[PDB]
Amino acid sequence: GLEAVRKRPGMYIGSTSGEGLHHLVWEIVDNSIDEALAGFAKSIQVIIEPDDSITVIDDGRGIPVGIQAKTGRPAVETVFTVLHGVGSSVVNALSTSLDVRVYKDGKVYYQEYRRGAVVDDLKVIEETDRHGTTVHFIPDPEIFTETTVYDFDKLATRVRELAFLNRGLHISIEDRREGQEDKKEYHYEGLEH
Ligand SMILES: CCc1[nH]c2nc(Sc3cnc4c(c3)N(O)C=CC4)nc(N3CC[C@@H](N)C3)c2c1Cl
Repeated sequence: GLEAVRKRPGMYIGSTSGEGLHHLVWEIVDNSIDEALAGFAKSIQVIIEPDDSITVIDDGRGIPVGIQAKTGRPAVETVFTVLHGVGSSVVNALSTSLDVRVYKDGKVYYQEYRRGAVVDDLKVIEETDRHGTTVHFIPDPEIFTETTVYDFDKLATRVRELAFLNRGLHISIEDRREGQEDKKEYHYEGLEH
């Protein structure tokens, strides 16, 4: 399974250089874009955290949390743990840690993984009035041996392109790193223009 991804990351993300590091962001963001395409997500936030980890927040329906007959596991766990808009488990495998929060039906469902391995069963941790999915991951320096430092301009350039290609979407990029905090928000208008 995912152990193959950790041993041959070049086959899954193309490169283990800075290019692969940035590719991880797109693998998660693309899933949020798919949920905007489905018609449910209206806004996506991408955040470079102070430690060069990444948080992606959308306001779509939330990844399904029900048990699948086929697997006996919650659908959300399978998304992150089974190799397959199909790249989430690759990002998981190539991260020291990934945590997912699903905001759905008034509850927050939470699961975390370490180098792709499940920490604990999906659990309800809070109540909520919002809906959507939040994925946070810390890229693995064992994999990304050249650099684990994000390029805000590189991310922002593509976020702007994604806003344009998905006209109507609100999408932002935020840098929370020391001495360089910044945020750019993009939204191209539809027929309301
Ligand atoms: C924050 C990133 C994100 N947001 C996400 N939001 C959703 S929301 C969603 C998607 N598909 C369905 C549903 C929600 N629901 O509620 C019912 C049937 C299908 N799904 C997700 N999945 C499901 C399959 C894969 N594309 C990743 C994601 C992912 Cl990953």
